[PDB]
Formats: sequence, C-alpha cells, structure tokens
Amino acid sequence: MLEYPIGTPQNLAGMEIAAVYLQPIDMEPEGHMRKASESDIHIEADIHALSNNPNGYPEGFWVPFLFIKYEITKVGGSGAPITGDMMAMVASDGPHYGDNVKLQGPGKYKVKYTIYPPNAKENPMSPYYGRHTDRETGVRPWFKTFSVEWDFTYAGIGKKGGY
Amino acid sequence: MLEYPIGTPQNLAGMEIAAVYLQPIDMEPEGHMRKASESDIHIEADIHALSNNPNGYPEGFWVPFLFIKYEITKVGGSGAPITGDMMAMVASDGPHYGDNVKLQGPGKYKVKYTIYPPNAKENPMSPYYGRHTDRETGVRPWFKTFSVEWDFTYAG
Ligand code: NA
Ligand code: NA
Ligand code: NA
Ligand code: NA
Ligand code: NA
Repeated sequence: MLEYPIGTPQNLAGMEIAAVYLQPIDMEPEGHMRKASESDIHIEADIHALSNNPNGYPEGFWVPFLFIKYEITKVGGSGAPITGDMMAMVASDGPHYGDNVKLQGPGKYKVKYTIYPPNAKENPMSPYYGRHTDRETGVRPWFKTFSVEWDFTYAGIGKKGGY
Repeated sequence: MLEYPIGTPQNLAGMEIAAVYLQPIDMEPEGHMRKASESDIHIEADIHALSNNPNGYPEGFWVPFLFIKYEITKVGGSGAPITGDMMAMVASDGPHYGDNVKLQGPGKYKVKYTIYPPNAKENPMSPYYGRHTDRETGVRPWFKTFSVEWDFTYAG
C-alpha cells in the first residue's frame, strides 16, 4: 500500500510524531468519519514510542489513549482553517489516529496537531486509562499537552481536490 | 519483584491471552484501584497480537481498547466468586489490563477472563475506537466476546 508524508517526523517527549495522509477511508462504526465521497484525504497522526520512553512503552509501540486535535491552514487562502478531532482506529498496517478531511484546493498548507495525554481533562479517553506509580512497576508522569506543526504542498492531477 | 504466572497462555482469534499477577500496585488516577494495603495481588490480562492477526495488528503489539471482566473462585471451597472489571494502564514493562484484588487466603483458585471487543455494547470504549472497512486498508471484523480460564496456586 502507499501513503504520503506531511513533512518529516518530530521527536518529542519520548515519542516519534509523524503526519501522513492517504485516500479517504471507511470505518466501523459507520457514520462517524466524514463520508469518503465528501473528503479529499484521510489525515493521520502516527505516534510511536522511542527508545527509553519515560512512560513505559517499549520502542516502536503505538502510544494509545491520546486525544489529537488538528488545524490545517491554506497558505494565502481566503477560507477558514480546517479543524477537527481525530479518532483512534485500526487498519491493515496497525493502529493510527486519523480523520477524513476535505481540503481547500491545491497549494501549501500548514498542519498543526495538538496532542493531549491520557490524564488530560480535555481528553475523553482519560477515564479509561491509568499509569502505575508504585516503586517497582511505576513510570514517569505523563507529558503535558503540546503541539507540533509541519508545512506541506498538496498539488497534482493525482491528488483528490488537488487540481 | 516477581511476576507470577496463572497457567500458560492461550491463543484465540489471532491473539495471545495470558494471565499473571504481582503485588498490588498504585495508579494515577487514584481512587480507582482498590487500595494496595487492602489487596493481595494485582492481576493482569496480557493480550498481544499473533502473526497474521485478522484485525490488522502487527505481531507482538498490545491489543488496545478491549474490556476485560474477571471471576476468581477458590477451588472447591467456601467463599463467593471474586469478580471485577480490569482497567487499561501502563507500567514499566508496558501496557496491560489489570486490577488490584483481595483474595480468600492461600490455596488453588480458578481464574476466568471474559474479553470484550471494542464494538461490544458492554465495552465503554466503543465510541472511541474504529476499524477500517474499505477494500484497500480494511481489516476483518472484530472477534465476538469470549472467555478463557486457568487455575493457579496462591501461596501469599
Ligand atoms: Na481520570
Ligand atoms: Na494453563
Ligand atoms: Na490455545
Ligand atoms: Na491521582
Ligand atoms: Na500457580
């Protein structure tokens, strides 16, 4: 299969944060993603643990229970920024955070993700996850909410809504 | 600290399901686990993907967003079954499903886990996790809720 990069990955708080996209997808439960026919891409946040991750994840593990908001802005565009809240889901290549998105035509875009840890009050998955704190099996505190940004160009006859 | 085994792992639906226990733990957020001072063990369900997992997980990945109920019963003895729901959490050896439990003294116990997929009506994480279904990136349907059982000898 093929996917497309948004910039290059960034390493922060013991994690690799990468932005990628592919064609719009379909998901179970149905009717939660924007319809694939009304979208240009499926945008994703690919988040995996680095070596010696402070929260106990082995290197390469997917980091679960995060909440990710995104803002996509067209450089020099007359449109309002594109925003949304990703959802965690599994595909044939494993779990991701993603969302189906409709863009504003070909051009340069700024992409900003805001990543919330699993103890943030803004993260609706926080009631479902814990962290050991005892001496023998405990880990370091969760990272604080942070953002990451990339620039990328979306353009071409082979790009849906990019020509 | 020792991680004690509860039987041997069992393989179903493209996953390894293993049971272990250790001493009671402390967790953030506080007030969800039974106090460590009022518990005997921390029981865990260790669930990881096997090769060719049908739901898209690479081999060895933790299987996330499941919901696990347990029933622990002192074998052929006085006492009611001990029941509860585990919680997903991370520790220094990675993520698990687990719970602090008070037992009924040394002896043999049956341990049964009932494992609910992300789309089960009993799984509270159903509004928060999806599965791709399109032809190019989709995976097979979720497994149906099932149980696995073992026994172990608690020494203290
Ligand atoms: Na909480
Ligand atoms: Na066994
Ligand atoms: Na088996
Ligand atoms: Na706490
Ligand atoms: Na045993």
